[PDB]
Amino acid sequence: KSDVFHLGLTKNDLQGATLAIVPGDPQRVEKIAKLMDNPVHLASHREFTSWRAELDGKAVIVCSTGIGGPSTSIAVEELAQLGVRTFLRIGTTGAIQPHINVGDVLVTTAAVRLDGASLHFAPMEFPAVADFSCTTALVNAAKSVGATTHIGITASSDTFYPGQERYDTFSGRVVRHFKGSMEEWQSMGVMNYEMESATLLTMCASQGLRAGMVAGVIVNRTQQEIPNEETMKATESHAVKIVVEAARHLL
Amino acid sequence: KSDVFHLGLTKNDLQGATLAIVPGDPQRVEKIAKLMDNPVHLASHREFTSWRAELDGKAVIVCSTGIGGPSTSIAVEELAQLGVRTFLRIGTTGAIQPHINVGDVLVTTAAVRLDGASLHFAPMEFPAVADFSCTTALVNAAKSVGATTHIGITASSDTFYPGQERYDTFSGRVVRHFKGSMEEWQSMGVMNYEMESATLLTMCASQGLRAGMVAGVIVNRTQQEIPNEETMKATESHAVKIVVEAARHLL
Amino acid sequence: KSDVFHLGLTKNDLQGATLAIVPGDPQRVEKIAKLMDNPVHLASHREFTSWRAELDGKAVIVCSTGIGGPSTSIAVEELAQLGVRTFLRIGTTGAIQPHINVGDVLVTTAAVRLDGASLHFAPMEFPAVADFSCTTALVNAAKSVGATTHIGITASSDTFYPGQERYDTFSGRVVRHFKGSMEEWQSMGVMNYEMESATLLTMCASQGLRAGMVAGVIVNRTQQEIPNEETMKATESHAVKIVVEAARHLL
Amino acid sequence: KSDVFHLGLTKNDLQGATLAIVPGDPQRVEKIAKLMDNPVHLASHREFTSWRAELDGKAVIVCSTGIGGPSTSIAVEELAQLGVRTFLRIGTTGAIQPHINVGDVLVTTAAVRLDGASLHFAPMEFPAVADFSCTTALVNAAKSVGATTHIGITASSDTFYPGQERYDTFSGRVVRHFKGSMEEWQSMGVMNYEMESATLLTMCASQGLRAGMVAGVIVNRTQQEIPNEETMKATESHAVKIVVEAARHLL
Amino acid sequence: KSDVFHLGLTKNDLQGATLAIVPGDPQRVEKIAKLMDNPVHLASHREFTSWRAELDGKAVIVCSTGIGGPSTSIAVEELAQLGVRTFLRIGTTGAIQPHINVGDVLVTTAAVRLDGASLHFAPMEFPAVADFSCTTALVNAAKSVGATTHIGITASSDTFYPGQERYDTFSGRVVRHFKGSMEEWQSMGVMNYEMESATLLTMCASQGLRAGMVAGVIVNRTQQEIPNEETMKATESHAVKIVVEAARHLL
Amino acid sequence: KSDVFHLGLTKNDLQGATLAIVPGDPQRVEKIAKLMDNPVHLASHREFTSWRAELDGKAVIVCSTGIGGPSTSIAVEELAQLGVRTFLRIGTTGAIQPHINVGDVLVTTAAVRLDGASLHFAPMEFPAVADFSCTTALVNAAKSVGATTHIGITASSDTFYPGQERYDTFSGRVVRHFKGSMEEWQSMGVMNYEMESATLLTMCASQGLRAGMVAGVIVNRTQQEIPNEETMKATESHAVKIVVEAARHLL
Ligand code: NA
Ligand code: NA
Ligand code: NA
Repeated sequence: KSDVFHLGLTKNDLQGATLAIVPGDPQRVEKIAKLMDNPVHLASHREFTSWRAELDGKAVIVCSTGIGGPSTSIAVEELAQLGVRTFLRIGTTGAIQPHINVGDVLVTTAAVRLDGASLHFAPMEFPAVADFSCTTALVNAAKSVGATTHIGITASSDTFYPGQERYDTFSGRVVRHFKGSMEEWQSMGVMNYEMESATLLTMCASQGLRAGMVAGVIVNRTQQEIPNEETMKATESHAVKIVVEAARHLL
Repeated sequence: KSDVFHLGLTKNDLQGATLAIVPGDPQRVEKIAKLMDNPVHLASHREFTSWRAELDGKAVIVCSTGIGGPSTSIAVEELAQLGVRTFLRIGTTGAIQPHINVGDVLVTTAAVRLDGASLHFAPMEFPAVADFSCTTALVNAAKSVGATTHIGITASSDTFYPGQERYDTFSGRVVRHFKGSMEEWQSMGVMNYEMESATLLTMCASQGLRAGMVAGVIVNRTQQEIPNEETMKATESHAVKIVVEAARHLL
Repeated sequence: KSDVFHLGLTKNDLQGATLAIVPGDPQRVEKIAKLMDNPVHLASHREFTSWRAELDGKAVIVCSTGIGGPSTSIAVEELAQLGVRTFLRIGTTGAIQPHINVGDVLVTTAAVRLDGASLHFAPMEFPAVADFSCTTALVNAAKSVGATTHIGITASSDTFYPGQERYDTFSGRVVRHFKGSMEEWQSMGVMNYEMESATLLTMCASQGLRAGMVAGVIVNRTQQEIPNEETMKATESHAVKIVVEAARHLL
Repeated sequence: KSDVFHLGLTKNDLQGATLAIVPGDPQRVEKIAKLMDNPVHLASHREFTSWRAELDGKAVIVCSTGIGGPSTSIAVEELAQLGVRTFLRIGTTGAIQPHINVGDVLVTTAAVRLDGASLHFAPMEFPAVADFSCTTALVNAAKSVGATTHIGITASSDTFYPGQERYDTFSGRVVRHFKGSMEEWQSMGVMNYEMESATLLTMCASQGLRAGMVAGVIVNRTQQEIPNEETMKATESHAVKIVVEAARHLL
Repeated sequence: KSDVFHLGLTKNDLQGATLAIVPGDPQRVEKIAKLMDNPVHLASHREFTSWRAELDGKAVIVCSTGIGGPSTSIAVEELAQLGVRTFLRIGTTGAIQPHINVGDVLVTTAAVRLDGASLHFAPMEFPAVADFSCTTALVNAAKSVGATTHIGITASSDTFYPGQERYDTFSGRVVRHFKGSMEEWQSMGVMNYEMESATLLTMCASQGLRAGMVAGVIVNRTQQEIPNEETMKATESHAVKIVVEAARHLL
Repeated sequence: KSDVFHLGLTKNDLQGATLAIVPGDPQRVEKIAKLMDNPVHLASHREFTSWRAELDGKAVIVCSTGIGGPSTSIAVEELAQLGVRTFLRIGTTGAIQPHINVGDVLVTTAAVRLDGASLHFAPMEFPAVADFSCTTALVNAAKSVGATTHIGITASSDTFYPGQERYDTFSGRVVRHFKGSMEEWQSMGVMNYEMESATLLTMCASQGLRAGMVAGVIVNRTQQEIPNEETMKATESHAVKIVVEAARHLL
């Protein structure tokens, strides 16, 4: 029935699309697609929800990755088999630097590889670096909408707790090599934690594919406030506008 | 609001459940729950679909993990915060040993850690070993229903493609350290590949939680046939019967 | 003269034995063999003392390994060349968990690989896991004699000091990566330290051989008492009875 | 006496300079400085030759690093202590990709860390990534002068010979882990080999300093010609023009 | 009771000895001691047989280590607690270089660390280097008795079989990282394989103790002959003469 | 023009020299050469300044290496291609042990490999050990001039700051794995820090070349005094006299 093992998609479903916008949450896919022209639901299998839309007369696919490098690596590989050559990740994120504020935009140049899947594509010495054209388009798009933008390194963790040094957990334990790790990243100028960029960027950079990542800040762990639903929604829309505007320049 | 960050659940949702059956696919959760009494949909957030049911008068939770260690680690942590102390994984898998046949059942004693998330809980030297009571219950459940059972080691990979040495891919490339790795695992008596057990077993064994894993064989890489959809579903149902029967003896 | 390089044994010496009981101390071999029928000294070369005996009419070999993975690996390989397929380690051990008491029995499901020899058989990601049939027989045997039994993970160290974080030593120094390591293992639920299981279990699990391990607790490092010779002898005999009873079910 | 241990410079020597152009060869520093206004020799200590010049009315420093990460790390640290916040490396290089031609220009987004000094600033997981403003300035400068430009990843090696898989050597030997490594990098889209960028980029990105790198192609390993001395000098001058032009936009 | 946990010795047993000759085989200790004055049996516990003797009027101890780093580490620590500051290892070995002949003598300057126990004392970067006074004494002793001597590096392996690339074994398997390793060592000028020097040398060099090692060649892997038992014994005696003569100059 | 890529030397320039004295500083080369007969400047390219001189009627080359393993590895390789088989490093160094005084001489038996270039010749397990004949000649030469000599291990770092745990720096930061590292080395008996020996010794020991290293102590970090220029010059000359005297015995 399907041309790929997981996504439940055919080559025909994409209608010639060579660019994908890849959020983490399957529920965010519809919201992104409906910003563009003629949006249509393609398929929903497991954590992979896909919509097609049109941007300046060209087909674009929006496809969820799920949380983490493993599911991300499946989505990227199978979209590549369906003709996608450019991948733009859109997210919402915390920040770990005092100068980054809620509502700010982060463009990731490269990731600290605290994942496992990146290693299935390149050894650790290989940089988890974003594509220059993608990063440039994201920076320009953020500037065009008047965003407060920070450009730099993101720590990409296979866990959303220990790996991000969270202690309000079931065991309250963080393994030795991750204990004190957040302070290390902070001292090295790392902007934030997320969970997919190390895999996404390493995979694409070693596979002849283009990848970039943008994210809107919803919380800062050095000045931690409970996020407001109104502000989070606005920040999400702000970041989505940027990723779509960047995509217009990468078609 | 929910009591946890990702699962969209409250403590009350579980109604006292301390055991979880944890498949990968959100769309497979309902079918497992309906083997038991009073199956009820709890939540569907991102790749995490959860249903409550009753087994021998005791509340049990069935919750999907999504694909890979990262999302699995989130599901296990948040279920633990909601009172789950026992985790049984059920899946379907491809075998890498000639003596294992399609329709056979695999009980995993421990995993080869080809993931990243396990390292966030214990250093590599720590064994990704299953809980003995869980393993025993699974073995007993398998032999009680007349299964052909293999007990042993599973290779647990952060990728579906290069980490399992698949070459029919976009790039056709497999990185040096994974090239020839399948033959290595075969030579050491490893039964199969899957994508979540290294994280699940390492996390639970180091956090005072009990975990086990069972899987039905749908393909054998050494004598590779295209699986019949009917046979796949039958083997899936067979493995699900075993995981539920095992759960009865762990309550 | 001999069929093997180290053990000083011939195929004929074993009289068809396919199961070995493997203690560490050459002096313990006679005591174990004499619990069974028709015991006879076979050979004593270096740290390798071997006796043959009969269990339910079947020949069984008891052979010392010496201290550590290297000598253990030699004993296992050369016994395998002499037809041994099942190896049961019997020991006396300390414990590092408050709930484990002197006189209790520990059955090891898998080992933390703090050795070097295991790596000569499999990379670190491979689990140092015991054979399920062997572990099952040991657990059943312990239950049959009314033992207080703990089942779980053992830390297996190439040293009996630094690697076990002992400071009352010549230098009083423990290298950085082992400093604070005991607390790490304790927090992860590890039962005890010993010095051979990482090699034994990794080697057997990767070589198509069956291995299990049982040990009697003589000291607890969280509530450390000087052991009494009377109690140590009783605990040794208690554990030996278990390993022989388990062996009866694995012939 | 000097204000620093190796460079033989005082704070006053820089006359307010906060940007450095950092070539490898001490004997190449003068030629770069004389592109700009009022070029003056500052010091020549060991492999560190430094000249001051003025670019658009702002003092700039040109300082050699010597060959390799170790001497580079000294130059960067001591220049930082003297007020330098931006570091632009200029070099000439051999390409390892068929599409890259002699006379082409390479802008490095990030480096494969085949060095040792980068590890003294950040663990291997940290990306050896260039500063985005620096990279942008270099790309813009390259296209402004009509260069044929390639943007991407560079392999940065602690050796000229075995680490770059050269076999026409004294021993003719290349150690196992580097044997076949060039093919690996080529398969991942790595552009070229050089010897300083892993250290330079990792150090700067983790120390709150900005760094970029540009290089002129003098040979291609896949279509290897003996370079013409005239062409080498012309390509060198072309790359130097680009680094200086980029510097104008970073002041 | 004894003053140490394993050796079964008291401080008084050594009668002031501060130098130990440490062979592997317990059954070889007596023969070494009887080269010297008033040889007396001290203890035989597990693989640790110890004899006292007098050399030029000074008490010396000969104590077996057993096979491998783990038991060696125990013997060295406990002898150190009993006042031993100098450790000289004597063994017999197989060479891996064409120019080294049966009956030749090898003095080890340092070891390739293919063991686990050395890591319990120093990280891998630390050299497994012999004490210069010990090495000098051994070299001088060798040339004083008309030996054909080779001075250099020894590969020290935690296994006799796979770690030394032996394939005539039960499984016939050698794990990937050790497959082809012998050729690697040969290419780097490594003289031979043995099983204890990495632990012995690393431990002593990091604990303020002096260590050296000498061995007689009984076989050459590149020109492999079955050793004659007479020749083996003669070469053993020759090496023992050298270790004792060296000891005279270290008192 | 030149027979090698970097040094700017021909085979004829060396006039049959097979021994090189290799200081770090290009400015020190003239001073060393002029201690011998008929000194002549050969070439000066980048950090590589070379002089030829005559010692007991035999040609010897003095050639600078620059700072660090990478430039050292180039100098050693290209000198080897020009017929040099013996390399003697001469330096001035700090010390990290309380018993070592300013003006003392250090002879290095082996290095702690805190570099990157050594790995391009041998894996980490391989010892960075000096040649016995070279070390012997240096020790004898130091004794002949009445030096206070310490013989042992040197920590060889790719950086002159962080890697040597210096905090009076631009960032004041030392990466986690180097934080507290100096105390570790001190506790293990390491004499001093320098920056070239790990590469030099590993490279030579694995390439069939002979290498030794001697250095004069100018500062002690446990009792840190500002060095006097008079004393530093005397110590430099003292060490140079030793390296030349040692060279006389290695021709
Ligand atoms: Na997922
Ligand atoms: Na240099
Ligand atoms: Na032993």
